[PDB]
Amino acid sequence: CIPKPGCCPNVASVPKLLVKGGVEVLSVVTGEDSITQIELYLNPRMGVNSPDLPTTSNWYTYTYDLQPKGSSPDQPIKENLPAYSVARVSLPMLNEDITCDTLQMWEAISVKTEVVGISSLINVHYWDMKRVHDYGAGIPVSGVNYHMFAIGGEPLDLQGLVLDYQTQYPKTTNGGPITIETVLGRKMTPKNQGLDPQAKAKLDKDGNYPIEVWCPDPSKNENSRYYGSIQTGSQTPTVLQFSNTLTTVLLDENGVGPLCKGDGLFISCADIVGFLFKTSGKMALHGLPRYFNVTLRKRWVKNPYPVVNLINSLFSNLMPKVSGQPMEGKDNQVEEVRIYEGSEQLPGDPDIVRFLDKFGQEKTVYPKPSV
Amino acid sequence: KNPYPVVNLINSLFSNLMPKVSGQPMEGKDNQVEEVRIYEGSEQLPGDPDIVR
Amino acid sequence: PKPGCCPNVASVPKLLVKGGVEVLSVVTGEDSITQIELYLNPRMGVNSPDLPTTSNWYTYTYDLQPKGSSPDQPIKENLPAYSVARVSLPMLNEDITCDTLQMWEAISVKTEVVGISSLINVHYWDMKRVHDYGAGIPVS
Amino acid sequence: DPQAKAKLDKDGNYPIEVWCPDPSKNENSRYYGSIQTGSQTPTVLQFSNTLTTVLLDENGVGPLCKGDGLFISCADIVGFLFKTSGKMALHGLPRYFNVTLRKRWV
Amino acid sequence: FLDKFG
Amino acid sequence: VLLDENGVGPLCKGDGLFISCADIVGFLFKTSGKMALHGLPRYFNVTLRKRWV
Ligand SMILES: [Ca+2]
Ligand SMILES: [Ca+2]
Repeated sequence: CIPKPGCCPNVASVPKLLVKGGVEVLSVVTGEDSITQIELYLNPRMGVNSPDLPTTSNWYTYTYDLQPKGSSPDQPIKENLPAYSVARVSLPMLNEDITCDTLQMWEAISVKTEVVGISSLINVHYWDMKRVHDYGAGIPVSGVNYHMFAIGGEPLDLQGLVLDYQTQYPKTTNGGPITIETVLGRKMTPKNQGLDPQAKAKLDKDGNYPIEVWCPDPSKNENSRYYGSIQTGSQTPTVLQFSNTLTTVLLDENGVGPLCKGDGLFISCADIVGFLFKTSGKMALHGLPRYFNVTLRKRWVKNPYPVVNLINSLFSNLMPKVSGQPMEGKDNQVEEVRIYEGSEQLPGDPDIVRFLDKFGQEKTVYPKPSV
Repeated sequence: KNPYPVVNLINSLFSNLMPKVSGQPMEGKDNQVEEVRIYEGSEQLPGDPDIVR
Repeated sequence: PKPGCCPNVASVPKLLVKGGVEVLSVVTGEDSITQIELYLNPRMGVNSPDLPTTSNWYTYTYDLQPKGSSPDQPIKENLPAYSVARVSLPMLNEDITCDTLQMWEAISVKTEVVGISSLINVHYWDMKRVHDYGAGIPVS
Repeated sequence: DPQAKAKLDKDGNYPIEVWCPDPSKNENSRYYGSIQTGSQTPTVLQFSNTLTTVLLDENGVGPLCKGDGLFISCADIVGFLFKTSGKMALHGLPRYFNVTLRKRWV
Repeated sequence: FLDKFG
Repeated sequence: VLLDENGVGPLCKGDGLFISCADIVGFLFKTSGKMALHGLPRYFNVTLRKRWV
């Protein structure tokens, strides 16, 4: 049975849609040629990081009043330290063909993102906004801007750089920001005003890595694609555009995107929109969330680490350790180690010494007077 | 039949291969995900793109 | 075995070694590709963090002012200068008698300014306010 | 003045107020530049690990490392630091470099 | 999900 | 590129090409409040060839 091709009109071939729903849907088993899109969002984290707090949630997506202290040193509080936002999406397991030593992982192709809530900035009538002049309207949200987002299969690799090492950031006490002092274990040295390779940290928590001190390390982030922007000014205007047609491609120069290690999609973003000028003259930053529509596909890969080496490397650590006399390292208790293979004609010197050159070829040592 | 891929399963034990973070709620009662779509193969074009089942 | 039975995976360049400057001593074949990730600190006249006293102003300059009377006698700390460096690369030719020699060629450079995210600090303890009771003036 | 030329010999000793890249003589090199004046004008910057810059010339050849050495030079001034007293001071930031190299026969 | 084994 | 729609550049008549330029960079705010313009030179690397006409 089949319909008449002439009697029946033809239509286009759009990609077939299997399912549309929430997070509980990713569990669906899909073929090797399937494609996944995830629409999600991240609220900003700028010191006031929770609306559930009964006392101080009036300033969610805001900071407390920013002021220079006036006397060294500086002691800023967490509520004045806006930090990056981050989240992880757990992806389902996939097949593997151990016979060919190849498995398959998720990769990201494209992300469709846009800053949400831009329309809310035209509110020039917040009851405490500083009038630009007498009998006038409010000073629109403007000034400093910082925008970045990062997509990768690993947590984003960061770099530490602070405008002044004299500042003393709050200590990490089971909560609170994490600063270079927390990573190194020492007070910040004036090297940190420049680039210090010692000051590096993976982005592991939300709202705990302030933007003032951390910046994306360009060296290590090879498995992540991050984009940035900034403008600094007293009351310079903020400009933003938005649409749902602009998409961004994440493939590299070699044709691969970020590979989700641990079947986890790592996302990080941060968007400052400007100041909130108050009648008191006091000032405070502000932010607003970000929209993400990451597209994912299935890519086959070859296991780089052969399983056998992992097995022994695993149980050895699990097996009870053995604290014997040192047999490796600086104080090894080993004197000679010889290695034989095959038969050769008898050489003259029985005290001969041979080794392998830096190029892997066989070499015979010519004896020399040891000083 | 072993339902679990061995390599993916064993790599979970290694830290650098399975990184974990304390990110925003993206799973459960407070999931910050609005929609998820799965595409496989091609079909004849449907009228409504926002199909309601 | 079983070539056709195995799935097909893409072909990417083969990573042969990864490490620090130590790697530059390593030789390699003719059709090789090397890639160097490095950095350079800014020399704003205050050019060393190790000095005892004046290092507090690293990556900065002393207070710039016009003298108000000719001539101008500026100190080095108000003269920001370029930042230069050279990296040593390994030799490529053991024989010179060969009609053709080979040298290192650079094709693409990936650059980025480090530490941009720090500029939002508008609360330096001595930073001038934009207005009374306001916040400090950002780096501009 | 053509007589006022020199080579970027050392670091922290060739001021920016005085020296500028001589366009005529920098043949085996590739340089890029930017500037903005203004007392309190905003500073804008962008960054990504996707922006690579091709160094090849119009004839299809890049810079050749004479003397088995790669020469790199950079300078980035970010802006002022308005102190409460009224004083003003410049500031700079480092740069990242990910040079890609190969072997050409000559 | 690998996260669920823990 | 100096070529026009017809793939023809400027023809150096009189066995010589002519160059003209002008670049101002801004004012010089003197302490007395007075002002004065300022300019910078230009480097030119004209590439040119022979054509039959
Ligand atoms: Ca790297
Ligand atoms: Ca020339």
